[PDB]
Amino acid sequence: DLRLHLLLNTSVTCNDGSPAGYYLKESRGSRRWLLFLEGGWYCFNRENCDSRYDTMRRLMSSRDWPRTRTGTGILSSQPEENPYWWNANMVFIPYCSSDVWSGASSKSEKNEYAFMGALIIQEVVRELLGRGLSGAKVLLLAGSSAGGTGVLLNVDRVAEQLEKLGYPAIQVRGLADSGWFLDNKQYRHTPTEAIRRGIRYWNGVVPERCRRQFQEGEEWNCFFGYKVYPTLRSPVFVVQWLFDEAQLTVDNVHLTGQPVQEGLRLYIQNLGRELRHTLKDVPASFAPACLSHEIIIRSHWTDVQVKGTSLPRALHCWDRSLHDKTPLKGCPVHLVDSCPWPHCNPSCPTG
Ligand SMILES: Cc1cc(C(=O)O)c(C)n1-c1cccc(Cl)c1
Ligand SMILES: *[C@@H]1O[C@H](CO)[C@@H](O)[C@H](O)[C@H]1NC(C)=O
Repeated sequence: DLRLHLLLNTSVTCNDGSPAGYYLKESRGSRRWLLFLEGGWYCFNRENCDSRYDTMRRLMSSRDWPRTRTGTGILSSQPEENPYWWNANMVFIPYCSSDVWSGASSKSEKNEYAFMGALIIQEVVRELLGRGLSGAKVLLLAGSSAGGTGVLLNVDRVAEQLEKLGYPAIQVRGLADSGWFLDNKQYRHTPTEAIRRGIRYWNGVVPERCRRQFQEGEEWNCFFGYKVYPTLRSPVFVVQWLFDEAQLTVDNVHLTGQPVQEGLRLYIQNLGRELRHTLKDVPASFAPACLSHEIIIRSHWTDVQVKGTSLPRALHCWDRSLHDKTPLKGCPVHLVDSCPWPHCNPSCPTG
């Protein structure tokens, strides 16, 4: 139900130089716009990107993209599947830059690949302004996994872009799903170095205030939610499993079958405690104590609850809290599990 539009500025490209693009379903009776950033890891050097080009080419090229995609979860237009924003204008931005949405580098005689994630977002926004975004009241920049980190890296730049273009009435907000990572110690050794190298390979850019804090050579710090979030001006709602599977993968943890012994038990409990600590001062957040790779464009995203409140409800409460900072009776926005082990929340996805 979302239709593909390749960017009219064909100099804003996927990794292989094919045009980037977006899928759009308009809702003419709505001034809400949801722009969703797809995830899918990243690649950080020629050989690693060449491998990704062989077997994950849709994440590097638009050449094989389908003409349409079905909106699911928060991108669904059915109220039963999407109690939160079913009537919004829906935009799905495919991830084809492999740069955690940070890149600003074109293909050239010096560069086999283009890493243009940050420019893709800017160009999608600019082209949508002529398709009705100019009349928006709220632009929610959402994303999952690498797209969630992409929200943190780009939401304030979208806000600044709209201000400079002359649209100060559009309220830009962020929804970062599964992109809030910890630069922690691995459970067993042999990841943040890949981000350091990636930023150089991609000509990656980070938000200005965060860049000014960490300074030259240390921009990798701004890929970590707990470091970049306090520098952001736009309202950002953070969704994060306490035991995210991608976090565990980079930590070299593989929970498969046999009894967990003391060292790994302590490691996992400490990970959840650390994650919960980083969210203590994040007033809009939803952080269930689950081991999951599941994301908010999944059809059953309504099922999980923290303290009896679902994510669509929490997001609705967030909308109410941003009406023109007293908390709302029965409508919470800060929902972080306190129980210390995966699936101690009974509503965790079963897989
Ligand atoms: C930046 C990023 C994106 C993704 C992803 O799963 O999409 C991951 C695991 N990271 C990450 C990269 C290095 C270290 C850490 Cl903790 C996290
Ligand atoms: C196309 O995008 C590039 C990179 O963002 C920009 O430099 C250029 O001005 C754009 N061209 C047009 C015609 O807008």
